[PDB]
Amino acid sequence: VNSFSGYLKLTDNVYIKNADIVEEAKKVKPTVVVNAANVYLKHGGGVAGALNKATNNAMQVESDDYIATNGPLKVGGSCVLSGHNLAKHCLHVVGPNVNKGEDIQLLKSAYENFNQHEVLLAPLLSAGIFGADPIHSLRVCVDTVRTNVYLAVFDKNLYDKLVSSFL
Ligand SMILES: CCOC(=O)Nc1cccc2c1[nH]c1ncnc(NN3CCCC3=O)c12
Ligand SMILES: [Cl-]
Repeated sequence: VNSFSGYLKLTDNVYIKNADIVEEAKKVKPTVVVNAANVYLKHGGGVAGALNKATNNAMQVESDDYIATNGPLKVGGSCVLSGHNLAKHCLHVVGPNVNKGEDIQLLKSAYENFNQHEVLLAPLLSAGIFGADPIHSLRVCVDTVRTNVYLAVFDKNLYDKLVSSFL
C-alpha cells in the first residue's frame, strides 16, 4: 500500500490521474518524481519549468553543477538528483523532442529508466511541448515500464481521451 489517491488503474502496474504533477508531488512527497528533462537540464518550460519553479530554482542550480561536472545527458537517458521540496529524488529523464527532430524510437529507452525505481510519480514522456502523441507515449509506458508508475496528466481533456482510448 502507498499514499497515491484517486488514480484509475490501467494495468497491473500503471495508474493514471488528471493532476498537476507539482501539486501531486507536494502532497504525496513520493520517493521519486520524474522530470521531463532535456539533455542540458535547462528547466525552462513544460513540466520541467513548473517543477523547477516549485523548488524556487534550486533544481536548476543543482542541475547546472551536474552538467558542469558530467556534460549533457543522452536522449533516452536519465540521472538521479535531489527531489528538493517535492520528493526524495528527482529522476530527470530525457524523452525524444519531436520538435527537434529526435527519433521517437528513443521513447522506449527513456521509459526503461523507470524500471530502476520500484515506484514513481511521472508525466507522460515526450508529451506536451516535446511534441509526441500522448496516446503513443502512454502505450509505450504500459509496454515498457514494469515497476509501479503513477502518471499525472495536467490537461483534463487529454486525460479523458487517454482513458477512453486505452486498449
Ligand atoms: C503550478 C503548477 O501547476 C501546473 O504546472 N499546472 C499545469 C498546467 C499545464 C500543464 C500541466 C500542468 N501540470 C502538469 N503536470 C503534468 N503534466 C502536465 N502536462 N502534460 C505534459 C505531457 C502531457 C500532459 O498532460 C501538466
Ligand atoms: Cl508540456
